[PDB]
Amino acid sequence: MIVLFVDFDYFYAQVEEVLNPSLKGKPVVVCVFSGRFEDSGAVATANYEARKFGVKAGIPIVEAKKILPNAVYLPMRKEVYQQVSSRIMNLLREYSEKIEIASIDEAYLDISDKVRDYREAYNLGLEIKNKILEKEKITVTVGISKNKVFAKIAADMAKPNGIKVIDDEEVKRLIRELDIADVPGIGNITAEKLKKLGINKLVDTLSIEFDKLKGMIGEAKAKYLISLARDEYNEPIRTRVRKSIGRIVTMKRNSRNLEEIKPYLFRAIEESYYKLDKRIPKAIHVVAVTEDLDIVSRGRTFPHGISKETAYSESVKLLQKILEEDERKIRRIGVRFSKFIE
DNA sequence: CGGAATCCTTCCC
DNA sequence: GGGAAGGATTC
Ligand SMILES: Nc1ccn([C@H]2C[C@H](O)[C@@H](COP(=O)(O)OP(=O)(O)OP(=O)(O)O)O2)c(=O)n1
Ligand SMILES: [Ca+2]
Ligand SMILES: [Mg+2]
Ligand SMILES: [Mg+2]
Repeated sequence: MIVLFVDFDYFYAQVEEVLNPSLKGKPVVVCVFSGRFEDSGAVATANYEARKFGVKAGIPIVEAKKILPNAVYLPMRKEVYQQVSSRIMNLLREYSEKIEIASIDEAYLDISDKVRDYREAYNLGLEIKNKILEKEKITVTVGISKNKVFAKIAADMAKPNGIKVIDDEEVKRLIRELDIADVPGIGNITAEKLKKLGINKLVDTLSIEFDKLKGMIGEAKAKYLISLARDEYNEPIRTRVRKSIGRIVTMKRNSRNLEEIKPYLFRAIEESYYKLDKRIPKAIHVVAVTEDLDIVSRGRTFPHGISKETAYSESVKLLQKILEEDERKIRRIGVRFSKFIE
Protein backbone atom coordinates (compact mmCIF):
# COMPACT_ATOMS: atom_id res chain seq x y z
CA MET A 1 0.00 0.00 0.00
CA ILE A 2 1.64 3.21 -1.24
CA VAL A 3 -0.28 6.41 -0.44
CA LEU A 4 0.35 9.77 -2.15
CA PHE A 5 -1.30 12.84 -0.67
CA VAL A 6 -1.66 16.29 -2.23
CA ASP A 7 -2.52 19.41 -0.22
CA PHE A 8 -2.71 22.75 -2.08
CA ASP A 9 -0.61 25.49 -0.48
CA TYR A 10 -2.42 28.29 1.37
CA PHE A 11 -5.14 27.65 -1.16
CA TYR A 12 -7.65 30.54 -1.00
CA ALA A 13 -4.89 33.09 -0.61
CA GLN A 14 -2.90 31.52 -3.46
CA VAL A 15 -5.84 31.52 -5.91
CA GLU A 16 -6.25 35.22 -5.09
CA GLU A 17 -2.54 35.71 -5.82
CA VAL A 18 -2.82 33.90 -9.19
CA LEU A 19 -5.94 35.96 -10.05
CA ASN A 20 -4.25 39.24 -9.05
CA PRO A 21 -0.47 39.22 -9.64
CA SER A 22 0.03 42.68 -8.05
CA LEU A 23 -0.64 40.86 -4.74
CA LYS A 24 2.71 39.12 -5.31
CA GLY A 25 4.90 39.54 -2.24
CA LYS A 26 2.61 41.31 0.23
CA PRO A 27 0.52 39.84 3.08
CA VAL A 28 -2.84 38.61 1.78
CA VAL A 29 -5.66 37.58 4.09
CA VAL A 30 -8.85 35.82 2.98
CA CYS A 31 -11.78 36.56 5.28
CA VAL A 32 -15.25 35.43 6.22
CA PHE A 33 -17.23 38.57 6.89
CA SER A 34 -20.06 37.76 9.32
CA GLY A 35 -21.86 41.07 8.74
CA ARG A 36 -23.01 42.13 12.24
CA PHE A 37 -20.42 44.87 12.63
CA GLU A 38 -18.24 45.90 9.70
CA ASP A 39 -15.02 43.83 10.00
CA SER A 40 -16.77 41.29 12.21
CA GLY A 41 -15.69 37.79 11.23
CA ALA A 42 -12.68 35.54 10.91
CA VAL A 43 -9.57 35.09 8.80
CA ALA A 44 -10.09 31.97 6.69
CA THR A 45 -6.52 31.79 5.35
CA ALA A 46 -3.46 34.01 5.08
CA ASN A 47 -0.50 33.59 2.76
CA TYR A 48 2.90 32.90 4.39
CA GLU A 49 3.83 36.61 4.30
CA ALA A 50 0.94 37.35 6.65
CA ARG A 51 1.40 34.17 8.76
CA LYS A 52 4.98 35.18 9.52
CA PHE A 53 3.56 37.91 11.79
CA GLY A 54 0.78 36.00 13.61
CA VAL A 55 -2.09 36.59 11.15
CA LYS A 56 -3.39 33.01 10.84
CA ALA A 57 -6.64 31.07 10.19
CA GLY A 58 -9.34 31.25 12.89
CA ILE A 59 -8.41 34.63 14.36
CA PRO A 60 -10.73 37.67 14.39
CA ILE A 61 -10.36 40.15 11.54
CA VAL A 62 -10.14 43.02 14.05
CA GLU A 63 -7.22 41.20 15.69
CA ALA A 64 -5.46 40.58 12.36
CA LYS A 65 -5.75 44.33 11.60
CA LYS A 66 -3.93 45.20 14.82
CA ILE A 67 -1.03 43.08 13.64
CA LEU A 68 -1.03 43.94 9.94
CA PRO A 69 -3.05 47.15 9.36
CA ASN A 70 -1.81 47.36 5.74
CA ALA A 71 -2.35 43.79 4.63
CA VAL A 72 -4.80 43.12 1.82
CA TYR A 73 -8.01 41.71 3.29
CA LEU A 74 -10.24 39.90 0.77
CA PRO A 75 -13.66 38.21 1.05
CA MET A 76 -13.91 34.46 0.53
CA ARG A 77 -14.76 33.39 -3.00
CA LYS A 78 -15.52 29.71 -2.37
CA GLU A 79 -17.05 29.42 -5.87
CA VAL A 80 -13.82 30.72 -7.44
CA TYR A 81 -11.57 28.38 -5.42
CA GLN A 82 -13.77 25.30 -6.07
CA GLN A 83 -13.42 25.90 -9.85
CA VAL A 84 -9.67 25.61 -9.49
CA SER A 85 -10.02 22.68 -7.07
CA SER A 86 -12.31 20.66 -9.37
CA ARG A 87 -9.87 21.19 -12.25
CA ILE A 88 -6.87 20.02 -10.18
CA MET A 89 -8.85 17.05 -8.78
CA ASN A 90 -9.52 15.86 -12.34
CA LEU A 91 -5.82 16.29 -13.19
CA LEU A 92 -4.99 13.96 -10.27
CA ARG A 93 -7.49 11.31 -11.46
CA GLU A 94 -5.17 10.81 -14.45
CA TYR A 95 -2.86 8.95 -12.05
CA SER A 96 -5.13 6.81 -9.87
CA GLU A 97 -8.72 5.55 -10.00
CA LYS A 98 -8.61 4.93 -6.24
CA ILE A 99 -8.63 8.61 -5.32
CA GLU A 100 -9.99 9.85 -2.00
CA ILE A 101 -10.81 13.59 -2.06
CA ALA A 102 -10.99 14.80 1.57
CA SER A 103 -11.46 18.61 1.14
CA ILE A 104 -11.44 21.54 -1.30
CA ASP A 105 -7.61 21.32 -1.17
CA GLU A 106 -6.70 17.70 -0.28
CA ALA A 107 -6.66 14.36 -2.07
CA TYR A 108 -5.22 10.88 -1.35
CA LEU A 109 -4.10 8.56 -4.13
CA ASP A 110 -3.50 4.85 -3.55
CA ILE A 111 -0.76 4.39 -6.14
CA SER A 112 0.20 0.78 -5.29
CA ASP A 113 -0.65 -0.66 -8.73
CA LYS A 114 0.92 2.42 -10.41
CA VAL A 115 4.44 2.55 -8.89
CA ARG A 116 6.96 -0.06 -7.65
CA ASP A 117 8.76 1.86 -4.83
CA TYR A 118 9.18 5.22 -3.01
CA ARG A 119 11.95 6.39 -5.29
CA GLU A 120 9.76 6.72 -8.33
CA ALA A 121 6.71 7.42 -6.19
CA TYR A 122 8.68 10.61 -5.51
CA ASN A 123 9.19 11.08 -9.27
CA LEU A 124 5.47 10.70 -9.96
CA GLY A 125 5.09 13.28 -7.19
CA LEU A 126 7.18 15.88 -9.04
CA GLU A 127 5.34 15.11 -12.31
CA ILE A 128 2.19 15.91 -10.31
CA LYS A 129 3.61 19.15 -8.85
CA ASN A 130 4.94 20.51 -12.17
CA LYS A 131 1.76 19.67 -14.11
CA ILE A 132 -0.32 21.68 -11.60
CA LEU A 133 2.16 24.58 -11.71
CA GLU A 134 2.01 24.64 -15.51
CA LYS A 135 -1.78 24.10 -15.74
CA GLU A 136 -3.12 26.24 -12.86
CA LYS A 137 -0.19 28.28 -11.57
CA ILE A 138 -0.92 26.69 -8.17
CA THR A 139 1.92 25.25 -6.06
CA VAL A 140 1.18 22.11 -4.00
CA THR A 141 2.81 19.87 -1.37
CA VAL A 142 3.18 16.11 -1.84
CA GLY A 143 3.20 13.64 1.06
CA ILE A 144 4.03 9.96 0.55
CA SER A 145 3.89 7.00 2.98
CA LYS A 146 2.34 3.54 3.65
CA ASN A 147 -0.98 4.92 4.93
CA LYS A 148 -3.08 8.10 4.78
CA VAL A 149 -2.16 9.62 8.15
CA PHE A 150 1.61 9.45 7.63
CA ALA A 151 1.28 10.63 4.02
CA LYS A 152 -0.44 13.70 5.48
CA ILE A 153 2.11 14.22 8.27
CA ALA A 154 4.74 14.07 5.49
CA ALA A 155 2.92 16.91 3.66
CA ASP A 156 2.63 19.13 6.78
CA MET A 157 6.35 18.80 7.44
CA ALA A 158 7.23 19.65 3.83
CA LYS A 159 5.01 22.70 3.10
CA PRO A 160 4.86 24.93 1.15
CA ASN A 161 5.86 23.91 -2.41
CA GLY A 162 7.51 20.71 -1.19
CA ILE A 163 7.66 16.93 -1.43
CA LYS A 164 8.44 14.36 1.28
CA VAL A 165 8.63 10.58 1.50
CA ILE A 166 8.42 8.83 4.88
CA ASP A 167 9.68 5.23 4.68
CA ASP A 168 9.08 2.45 7.24
CA GLU A 169 12.02 3.63 9.38
CA GLU A 170 10.97 7.30 9.42
CA VAL A 171 7.47 6.00 10.34
CA LYS A 172 8.91 4.26 13.43
CA ARG A 173 11.04 7.37 14.02
CA LEU A 174 7.99 9.65 13.81
CA ILE A 175 5.96 7.46 16.15
CA ARG A 176 8.32 8.38 18.92
CA GLU A 177 9.07 12.04 18.25
CA LEU A 178 6.09 13.82 16.67
CA ASP A 179 4.13 16.17 18.94
CA ILE A 180 0.67 14.71 19.65
CA ALA A 181 -1.10 17.85 18.39
CA ASP A 182 0.45 17.29 14.96
CA VAL A 183 -1.43 14.03 14.33
CA PRO A 184 -4.38 14.57 11.91
CA GLY A 185 -7.79 14.29 13.60
CA ILE A 186 -6.23 15.39 16.89
CA GLY A 187 -7.03 19.07 17.51
CA ASN A 188 -6.83 21.41 20.50
CA ILE A 189 -9.55 20.04 22.83
CA THR A 190 -7.97 16.55 22.64
CA ALA A 191 -4.33 17.66 22.67
CA GLU A 192 -4.74 19.70 25.88
CA LYS A 193 -6.29 16.75 27.77
CA LEU A 194 -3.31 14.53 26.96
CA LYS A 195 -0.92 17.24 28.17
CA LYS A 196 -2.45 16.87 31.64
CA LEU A 197 -2.43 13.08 31.13
CA GLY A 198 1.36 13.12 30.57
CA ILE A 199 1.12 12.35 26.84
CA ASN A 200 3.27 14.49 24.52
CA LYS A 201 4.49 12.20 21.78
CA LEU A 202 2.62 9.47 19.96
CA VAL A 203 4.67 6.66 21.56
CA ASP A 204 3.31 7.75 24.98
CA THR A 205 -0.04 6.10 24.15
CA LEU A 206 1.40 2.88 25.59
CA SER A 207 3.26 4.56 28.49
CA ILE A 208 -0.01 4.56 30.47
CA GLU A 209 -3.35 2.68 30.74
CA PHE A 210 -6.04 2.44 28.06
CA ASP A 211 -8.94 3.24 30.42
CA LYS A 212 -7.06 6.37 31.48
CA LEU A 213 -6.77 7.29 27.78
CA LYS A 214 -10.26 6.19 26.63
CA GLY A 215 -11.83 7.83 29.70
CA MET A 216 -10.84 11.34 28.60
CA ILE A 217 -10.76 11.32 24.77
CA GLY A 218 -13.13 8.51 23.69
CA GLU A 219 -12.94 4.99 22.22
CA ALA A 220 -12.40 5.88 18.53
CA LYS A 221 -9.68 8.47 19.21
CA ALA A 222 -7.89 6.42 21.89
CA LYS A 223 -7.90 3.40 19.55
CA TYR A 224 -6.78 5.63 16.67
CA LEU A 225 -3.60 6.80 18.40
CA ILE A 226 -2.86 3.28 19.72
CA SER A 227 -3.20 1.80 16.21
CA LEU A 228 -0.91 4.53 14.87
CA ALA A 229 1.61 4.01 17.70
CA ARG A 230 1.62 0.22 17.24
CA ASP A 231 2.17 0.97 13.52
CA GLU A 232 -1.09 -0.83 12.69
CA TYR A 233 -3.43 1.79 11.17
CA ASN A 234 -4.46 1.16 7.56
CA GLU A 235 -7.80 2.52 6.31
CA PRO A 236 -8.31 2.22 2.53
CA ILE A 237 -8.47 5.13 0.09
CA ARG A 238 -12.19 5.65 -0.44
CA THR A 239 -14.20 7.90 -2.74
CA ARG A 240 -15.98 10.47 -0.56
CA VAL A 241 -19.47 11.86 -1.11
CA ARG A 242 -20.82 15.05 0.47
CA LYS A 243 -23.26 14.01 3.21
CA SER A 244 -24.88 17.38 4.06
CA ILE A 245 -25.28 21.03 3.02
CA GLY A 246 -26.43 23.99 5.07
CA ARG A 247 -26.08 27.65 5.85
CA ILE A 248 -26.02 29.60 9.10
CA VAL A 249 -26.49 33.40 9.37
CA THR A 250 -25.94 35.94 12.15
CA MET A 251 -28.94 38.11 13.03
CA LYS A 252 -28.67 41.92 13.32
CA ARG A 253 -29.83 41.60 16.92
CA ASN A 254 -30.64 38.62 19.16
CA SER A 255 -34.29 37.55 19.22
CA ARG A 256 -36.92 35.10 20.41
CA ASN A 257 -39.51 36.69 18.12
CA LEU A 258 -40.51 34.01 15.58
CA GLU A 259 -41.51 36.62 12.97
CA GLU A 260 -38.31 38.66 13.32
CA ILE A 261 -36.25 35.49 12.77
CA LYS A 262 -38.17 34.01 9.77
CA PRO A 263 -36.41 36.22 7.15
CA TYR A 264 -33.02 34.99 8.35
CA LEU A 265 -34.16 31.34 8.38
CA PHE A 266 -35.69 31.68 4.90
CA ARG A 267 -32.48 33.28 3.59
CA ALA A 268 -30.53 30.27 4.92
CA ILE A 269 -33.00 27.99 3.13
CA GLU A 270 -32.56 29.83 -0.20
CA GLU A 271 -28.77 29.66 0.00
CA SER A 272 -28.97 26.00 0.96
CA TYR A 273 -31.16 25.20 -2.05
CA TYR A 274 -28.79 27.03 -4.36
CA LYS A 275 -25.98 24.99 -2.86
CA LEU A 276 -27.90 21.71 -3.20
CA ASP A 277 -28.45 22.12 -6.98
CA LYS A 278 -30.47 19.05 -8.09
CA ARG A 279 -29.38 17.15 -5.00
CA ILE A 280 -32.65 16.31 -3.25
CA PRO A 281 -32.54 16.07 0.54
CA LYS A 282 -34.74 13.83 2.69
CA ALA A 283 -33.85 15.51 6.00
CA ILE A 284 -33.85 19.09 7.27
CA HIS A 285 -32.31 20.35 10.51
CA VAL A 286 -32.83 23.82 11.92
CA VAL A 287 -29.73 25.00 13.80
CA ALA A 288 -29.84 27.85 16.33
CA VAL A 289 -26.87 29.40 18.13
CA THR A 290 -27.77 30.78 21.54
CA GLU A 291 -26.87 34.13 23.11
CA ASP A 292 -24.68 31.91 25.30
CA LEU A 293 -22.99 30.65 22.08
CA ASP A 294 -24.30 27.10 22.59
CA ILE A 295 -25.42 25.14 19.51
CA VAL A 296 -29.05 23.89 19.59
CA SER A 297 -30.75 21.97 16.75
CA ARG A 298 -33.91 20.04 15.82
CA GLY A 299 -34.47 18.09 12.60
CA ARG A 300 -36.93 15.91 10.67
CA THR A 301 -36.68 13.03 8.21
CA PHE A 302 -39.12 12.40 5.36
CA PRO A 303 -39.89 9.22 3.39
CA HIS A 304 -39.37 11.45 0.33
CA GLY A 305 -37.41 14.42 -0.96
CA ILE A 306 -38.03 17.89 0.45
CA SER A 307 -39.32 20.48 -2.01
CA LYS A 308 -38.34 24.05 -1.15
CA GLU A 309 -41.98 24.60 -0.08
CA THR A 310 -41.87 21.74 2.47
CA ALA A 311 -38.47 23.14 3.57
CA TYR A 312 -40.12 26.49 4.33
CA SER A 313 -43.04 24.73 6.02
CA GLU A 314 -41.03 22.34 8.18
CA SER A 315 -38.28 24.78 9.16
CA VAL A 316 -40.85 26.97 10.90
CA LYS A 317 -42.32 23.95 12.74
CA LEU A 318 -38.77 23.08 13.85
CA LEU A 319 -37.99 26.67 14.84
CA GLN A 320 -41.18 26.76 16.94
CA LYS A 321 -40.01 23.47 18.45
CA ILE A 322 -36.66 25.05 19.44
CA LEU A 323 -38.59 28.01 20.91
CA GLU A 324 -40.75 25.75 23.13
CA GLU A 325 -37.61 24.03 24.47
CA ASP A 326 -35.36 27.08 25.09
CA GLU A 327 -35.49 30.24 27.22
CA ARG A 328 -32.57 32.10 25.67
CA LYS A 329 -32.45 34.63 22.85
CA ILE A 330 -31.15 33.27 19.52
CA ARG A 331 -28.06 34.93 18.01
CA ARG A 332 -27.49 32.86 14.87
CA ILE A 333 -30.06 30.87 12.87
CA GLY A 334 -29.46 28.32 10.12
CA VAL A 335 -30.56 25.25 8.26
CA ARG A 336 -28.96 21.94 7.30
CA PHE A 337 -30.08 19.39 4.68
CA SER A 338 -29.08 15.74 4.46
CA LYS A 339 -29.79 12.22 3.21
CA PHE A 340 -29.75 12.91 -0.51
CA ILE A 341 -31.57 10.66 -3.00
CA GLU A 342 -30.24 9.47 -6.42
C1' DC B 1 -17.46 35.65 20.12
C1' DG B 2 -17.16 32.66 11.80
C1' DG B 3 -18.68 29.22 8.53
C1' DA B 4 -19.09 24.64 7.23
C1' DA B 5 -19.29 19.72 7.53
C1' DT B 6 -17.39 15.58 8.95
C1' DC B 7 -17.30 11.28 11.99
C1' DC B 8 -18.04 10.25 17.36
C1' DT B 9 -20.41 9.54 21.54
C1' DT B 10 -25.23 9.98 23.36
C1' DC B 11 -29.96 8.87 26.60
C1' DC B 12 -35.83 7.98 25.24
C1' DC B 13 -41.73 7.65 26.54
C1' DG C 1 -32.05 -0.68 18.86
C1' DG C 2 -32.99 2.46 17.33
C1' DG C 3 -33.37 7.79 16.73
C1' DA C 4 -32.34 12.23 17.35
C1' DA C 5 -29.85 15.72 19.82
C1' DG C 6 -25.29 16.30 20.96
C1' DG C 7 -19.38 16.84 20.90
C1' DA C 8 -14.82 17.59 18.23
C1' DT C 9 -12.43 18.35 14.12
C1' DT C 10 -11.84 20.76 10.12
C1' DC C 11 -13.06 24.32 6.99
N1 LIG D 1 -10.15 28.13 12.22
C1 LIG D 1 -10.05 27.72 10.94
C2 LIG D 1 -8.96 26.95 10.54
C3 LIG D 1 -8.85 26.54 9.21
N2 LIG D 1 -9.79 26.88 8.32
C4 LIG D 1 -9.68 26.44 6.92
C5 LIG D 1 -9.05 27.54 6.08
C6 LIG D 1 -8.15 26.81 5.11
O1 LIG D 1 -8.52 27.21 3.79
C7 LIG D 1 -8.43 25.33 5.35
C8 LIG D 1 -7.30 24.37 4.88
O2 LIG D 1 -6.28 23.97 5.82
P1 LIG D 1 -4.69 23.89 5.42
O3 LIG D 1 -3.94 23.40 6.63
O4 LIG D 1 -4.46 23.17 4.10
O5 LIG D 1 -4.42 25.49 5.31
P2 LIG D 1 -4.20 26.37 3.96
O6 LIG D 1 -4.43 25.58 2.69
O7 LIG D 1 -4.88 27.71 4.14
O8 LIG D 1 -2.64 26.68 4.08
P3 LIG D 1 -1.59 25.48 4.08
O9 LIG D 1 -2.05 24.52 2.99
O10 LIG D 1 -0.31 26.21 3.75
O11 LIG D 1 -1.70 24.93 5.47
O12 LIG D 1 -8.88 25.26 6.71
C9 LIG D 1 -10.90 27.68 8.75
O13 LIG D 1 -11.80 28.05 7.96
N3 LIG D 1 -10.99 28.08 10.04
CA1 LIG E 1 -13.03 22.19 2.25
MG1 LIG F 1 -5.17 21.09 3.02
MG1 LIG G 1 -3.53 23.61 1.97
